[PDB]
Amino acid sequence: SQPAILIIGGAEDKVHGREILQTFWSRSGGNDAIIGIIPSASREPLLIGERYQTIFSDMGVKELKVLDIRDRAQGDDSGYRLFVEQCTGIFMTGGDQLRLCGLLADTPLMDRIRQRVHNGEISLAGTAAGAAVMGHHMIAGGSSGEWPNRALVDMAVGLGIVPEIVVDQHFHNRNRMARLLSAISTHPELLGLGIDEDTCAMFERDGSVKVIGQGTVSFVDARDMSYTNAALVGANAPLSLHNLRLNILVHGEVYHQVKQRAFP
Amino acid sequence: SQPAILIIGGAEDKVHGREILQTFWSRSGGNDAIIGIIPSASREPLLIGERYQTIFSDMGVKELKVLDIRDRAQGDDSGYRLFVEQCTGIFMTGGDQLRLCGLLADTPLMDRIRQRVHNGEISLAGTAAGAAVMGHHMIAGGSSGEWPNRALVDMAVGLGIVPEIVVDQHFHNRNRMARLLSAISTHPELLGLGIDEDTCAMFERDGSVKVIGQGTVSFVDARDMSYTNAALVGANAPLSLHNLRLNILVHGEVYHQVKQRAFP
Amino acid sequence: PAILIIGGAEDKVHGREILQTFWSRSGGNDAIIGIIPSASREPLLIGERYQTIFSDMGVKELKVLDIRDRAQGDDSGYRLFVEQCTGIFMTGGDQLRLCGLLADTPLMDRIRQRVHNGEISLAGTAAGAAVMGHHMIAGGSSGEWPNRALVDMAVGLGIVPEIVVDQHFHNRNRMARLLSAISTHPELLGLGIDEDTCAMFERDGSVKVIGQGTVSFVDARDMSYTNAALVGANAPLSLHNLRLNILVHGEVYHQVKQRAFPR
Amino acid sequence: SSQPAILIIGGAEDKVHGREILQTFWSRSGGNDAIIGIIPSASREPLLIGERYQTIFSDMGVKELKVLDIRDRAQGDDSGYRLFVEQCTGIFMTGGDQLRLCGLLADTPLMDRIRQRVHNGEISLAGTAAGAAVMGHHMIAGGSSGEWPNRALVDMAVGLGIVPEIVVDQHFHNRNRMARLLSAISTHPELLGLGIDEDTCAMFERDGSVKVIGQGTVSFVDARDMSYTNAALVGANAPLSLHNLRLNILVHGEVYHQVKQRAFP
Amino acid sequence: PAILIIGGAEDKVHGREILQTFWSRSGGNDAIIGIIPSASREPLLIGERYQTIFSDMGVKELKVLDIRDRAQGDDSGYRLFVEQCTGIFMTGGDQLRLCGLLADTPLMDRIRQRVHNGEISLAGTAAGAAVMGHHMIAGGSSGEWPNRALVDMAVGLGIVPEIVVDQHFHNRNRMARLLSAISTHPELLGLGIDEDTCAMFERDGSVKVIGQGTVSFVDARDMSYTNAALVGANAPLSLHNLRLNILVHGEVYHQVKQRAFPR
Amino acid sequence: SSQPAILIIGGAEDKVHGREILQTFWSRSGGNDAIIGIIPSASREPLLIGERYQTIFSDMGVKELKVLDIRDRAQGDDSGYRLFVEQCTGIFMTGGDQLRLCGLLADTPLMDRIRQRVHNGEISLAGTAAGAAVMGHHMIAGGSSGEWPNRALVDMAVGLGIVPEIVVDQHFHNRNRMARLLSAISTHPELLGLGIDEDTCAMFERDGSVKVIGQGTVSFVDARDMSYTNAALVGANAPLSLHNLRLNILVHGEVYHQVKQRAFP
Repeated sequence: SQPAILIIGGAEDKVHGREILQTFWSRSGGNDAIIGIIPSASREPLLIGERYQTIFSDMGVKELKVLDIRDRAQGDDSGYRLFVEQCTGIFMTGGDQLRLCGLLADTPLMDRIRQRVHNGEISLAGTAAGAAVMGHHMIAGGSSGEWPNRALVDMAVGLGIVPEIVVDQHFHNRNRMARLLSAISTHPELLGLGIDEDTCAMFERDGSVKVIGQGTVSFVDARDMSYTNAALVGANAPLSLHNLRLNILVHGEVYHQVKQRAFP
Repeated sequence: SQPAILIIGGAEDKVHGREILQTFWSRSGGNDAIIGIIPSASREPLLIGERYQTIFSDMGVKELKVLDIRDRAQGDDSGYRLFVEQCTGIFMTGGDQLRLCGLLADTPLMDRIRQRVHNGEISLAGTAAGAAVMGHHMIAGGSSGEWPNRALVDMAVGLGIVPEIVVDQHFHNRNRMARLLSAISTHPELLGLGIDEDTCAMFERDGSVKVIGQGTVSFVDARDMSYTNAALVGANAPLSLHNLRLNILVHGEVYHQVKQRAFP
Repeated sequence: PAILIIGGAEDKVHGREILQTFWSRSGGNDAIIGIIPSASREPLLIGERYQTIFSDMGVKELKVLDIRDRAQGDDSGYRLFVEQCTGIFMTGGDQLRLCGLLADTPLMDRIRQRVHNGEISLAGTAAGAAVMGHHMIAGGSSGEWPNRALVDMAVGLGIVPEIVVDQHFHNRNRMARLLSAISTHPELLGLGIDEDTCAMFERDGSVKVIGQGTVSFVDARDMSYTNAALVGANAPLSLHNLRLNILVHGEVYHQVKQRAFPR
Repeated sequence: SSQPAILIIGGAEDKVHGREILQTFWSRSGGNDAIIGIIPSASREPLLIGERYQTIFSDMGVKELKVLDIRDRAQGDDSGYRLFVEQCTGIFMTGGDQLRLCGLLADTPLMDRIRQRVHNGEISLAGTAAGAAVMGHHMIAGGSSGEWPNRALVDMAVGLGIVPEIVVDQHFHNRNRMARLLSAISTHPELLGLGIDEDTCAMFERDGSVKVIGQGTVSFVDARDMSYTNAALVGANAPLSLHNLRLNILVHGEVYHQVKQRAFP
Repeated sequence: PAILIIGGAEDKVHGREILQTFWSRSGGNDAIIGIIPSASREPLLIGERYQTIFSDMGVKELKVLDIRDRAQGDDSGYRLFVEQCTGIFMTGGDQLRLCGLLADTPLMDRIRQRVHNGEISLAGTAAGAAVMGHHMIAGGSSGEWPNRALVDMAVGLGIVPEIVVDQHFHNRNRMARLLSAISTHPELLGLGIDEDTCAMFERDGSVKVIGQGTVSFVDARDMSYTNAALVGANAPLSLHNLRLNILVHGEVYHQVKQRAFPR
Repeated sequence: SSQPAILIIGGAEDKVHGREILQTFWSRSGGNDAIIGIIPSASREPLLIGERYQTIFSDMGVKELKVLDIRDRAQGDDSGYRLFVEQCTGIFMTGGDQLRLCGLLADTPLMDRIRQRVHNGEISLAGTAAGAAVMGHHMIAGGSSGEWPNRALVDMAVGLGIVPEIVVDQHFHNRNRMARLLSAISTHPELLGLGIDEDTCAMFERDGSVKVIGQGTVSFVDARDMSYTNAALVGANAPLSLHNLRLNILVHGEVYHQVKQRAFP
């Protein structure tokens, strides 16, 4: 029941065993959990907030609240501030990652959530857009069907929960490898995580990353790159990336951030 | 003008500078070239054979012949045998790689082409389906939009021109990374080459691979893999692949097969 | 930063003027406030009440320092919070309970030090006000002339050692027990603080009165005579040449000048 | 001593044991030679309360007693009662309700003559409880406890003006009456406040000294050097401020000197 | 494997019986055939002609060993091909040219050795037939009685040292020059091979005749008398007790038995 | 020697220098005593060719010459010519065309008597070129060179049967006639083939010996011990096989002995 950060690739199971959502429930304190749901990424926040309210209520918790922030000023809310002081876990729904950042970045309520996560007090999960915002550097958009090039990926600032990574989501399902490689070419100091649908990278306080769920997490590491043309070529030109390390993990496998290596 | 093997990712430039096709022309002896065109992969062999006949004729060569093999028995042709004894280069067009192998594998005419290539006497190029057949192990088909799994990729036997590799083609254009990773999981001894449209991996006799053209070649190396679940899981289950080496190269860059490393 | 000594039953519903002042002096939106509900036998309920009020005003961080045994006075987590905080709020309940739990603990030593050094604000209401002096009124009745047996004297937390505090003062007719306390310790300035009233001690030595009622400053430092040394504990006390200043909202008692000023 | 005095008694005085306060009034009225009038007008049971004090003073031994049972203001004209006042050596005003006592006695010929004979030093005067409350010109007629000082807390009225420079409160600490006395002083700061406990007495001597006798305390509340009050600025229900008050709490044997404005052990 | 000695102008258009026999004895579809056009002053054209014929029949590999200077007899690439081949075909042209280019070269030493060891087949037509003996007819006319001056004797490649070959034999009336040669070397069996005819030497010592015309076996090994030692080069030669066998397609001359057999 | 003989001359014999062959015929015909008949019937210029040999033999010195100019087969009945044949010591048959010579002379009384007188050893007989070709019973009348042996190569006909056991060819090596002689022998293997060069002679002596005289060679082609031929099996244009032939090529001074079937130096 140790607090953790769950980075979920979207379209997670809401109907069957709900393994990823049950893990967030357990790491939030299970029957003792006080869980806040942030549906700000969505233009249907009532429907999506109610969906997760029903799921976590059915699992059994102490308290639930939808933190239904629709305008930056709605973060300035007495009940939401109190709830964040009391909570054991926060869940960020899908939608649009630029909308979620637009509404929550550089707000006192999000600064307090981030502080409580960084201090090891509460769990945080984000799915789809809620996963995309985890890095300092965020993939806000970008196509498939192209070789890697700077113009392929739309880069933005995320919420900086895990500043050393760049997240992509619905990863193999939407063929997003080239846009993630294009992001890593821009920021080769960052470990890239490409997270499939109904798959999760769970960050633990000891530096380990545990993979949970149906698909894969791709760890794309350019920290030992021998050469790139990135400095030499135009925005639409193909990128070269030499000596990348790739680790494709499934459920139960671990990537250790200190060791910079994966384990079965 | 040293003979080489050109593995072309499909949809190569036939109209503008024709850089890849001009390289094959030059490595076949230029104005002295005697070039055979094999359009067997295609169900429109007359049209596709004539297209390349016109291109190489315009560049200026000594002789051209379309080796229009449409049934296995049509390989048993006096003129085609003579031409293969005389030729300096062979070009295999696109179409369907299973059709091309169906018609040419385990035939004396293809055995003689392969011998003359292996002995360093003639150049060989293949585009699209003509690239796919270069390995001993061939990707005959497979979808995108999935995490890597054995069932994603259709494996077959190719013509074994370069037995140590597995080729994929139209690679980033058709989002084929997952099917190539699935192929390499099946055969981790083989270096995977994912070749984009209008891009070429040119194999030289010294072991170097020179990249030419518009896009990228992805070298996917599982020879130092630390772990895979491949032995443990079902045909439709996601594959894990730990400690892969990835090199994404562009025009002018080299992968050295002996050194197992890329250079700018 | 300031020390707010609050007479109990402060407004938690309307303008909340006294609690808003503590909020402001603790850094307002940037405040990091610890709530000590140790005086109370319902610490969860009373800690949640002030968590709700300070969250409504808006602060950076809150912690309920729920000390229920003296061993929690050694607790590294609570002691770490005290190093990080900008304000500490001590709730009502029973002042002997609060002192029993917190006095002569590392946690309270550091609260007292950070208050004395002018690093953090401190507020206490009701029992939390009573503990501010070195000498504390722990109990006592009304309806009697001043006599030592009327007042239960104890040791407080020594935040403001030169005063003796009484609280719910006119509301519970506590003047005679405060006079009885001052007879025991005439070197100490007596402060009798009404319900929903506050004596706010500033770093310049001024004491500003805030709220609904009065603060009574009872000064025996120039007393000409008392019978206190001569008489038993149940005997009436005489106290000659006391100075009394009764102050309302906006008025100031200056500790250096030993005199009061209108707004 | 048998020198006439004014005894201002805080109520519930000892009627059973040593009766020290009542014996002092007896002594200052001439002891065995005393001619004492009892005014029970404050009481709605004047017969019972008048008889109670008649029995006490008779037991001590006096020359003559009379209950001056005034029940209508017009009876302050009565020749019989006015004759007795010319003959008496002491007057005792019992407890009850101070507004009733003032209603019946103030600005009557009978009370004008008592006041004159007291001011001329011819007779002693004692009042207990309501009988104490009427001693000033300004009188506390009522008021609660359990509040901060405010003008609405205290019911001010006109007393008999025996000692015009003071305002008396009675049962003082026993009924927690300090806030109502402070409320009275706020708008009469020229007057010395005397808060007199049960079974305690402030005995005004002819030289200006005030001797405290009895079980409890007398509180002298002096706002004559007050530096500030908000009294003129605020409404009747608002809290009062009073800056630079002098307080003297005295016990048996101690003296407040009215000329010196100071207390002595 | 066999040695095909072909009398020139062999059928290249119809049944190609002689060339198909060489193809078969070289391994047919598995044959690795070298073509030596060195006898010819048009080596490219004649090498291409046989490349076309053998490609039409279908073989594994062809190489034209285009030796135009004796230095190419040292060439490692041609010498490597000779180690790998299953058959060698020597075209027409001029037999002195062919010997000038190939005799006493490492390349021809290894061809001769691999033929002698029974590893490869060898065929020669016209000039390529003439070079098969150690003693070679390089030239000479017709229309004369036998005399030494009629025939130009030279050294051949010594593939079949016990014979002397003549070619286009009856077509160009070459009997008198062959008799003149045998007078010089009566230990040697003379073979006069007609156009589009072949003497095929088998490893068992049999010689099978294939094709359109005749092979004349002219045997002076039992000669009773000749004037050859006594007379000048322009004098008529006498040759007594010669044995002559004229063979056609399907017939056999057995070298061990020294006699001919019908089909 | 002056012993009668049969001289079979291969054509183009020396008419200018030593005339060795023609001098041998002169000597064997009786030299200065010779009575020589010349048959120019093979020639279409019989006068010119007859006169040429008349001049040569006259220059050597003889008793009598006559040109037997037969131009029609009926003139083989002529009394004058038949008388001369009874008187003569030698007959010389000139060149021309062997079919013409046989047409005119064969199975005539004149030639029957010449043949009889030759067989009885009374006269010498010489023939050159066409005159040589007619000596056998079987005659080569024509045929080309430049081909392998085949029956169509040679034109076979009937000769005068002077020496029935041989088949003669003439101008032999000079006109490359070996293949046509082999073609003739293939289907008459009982006959000894004699291929006689220009200015060479096979001189048949009465004892069976054949002496070679002159410039070139005589080829004796003997298929009497032939082990096989395909001649009976194949068409006229097909190549002939001939196994186990014996060949003897003789020069001036050498002898072929017909009884021994062997040559001598």
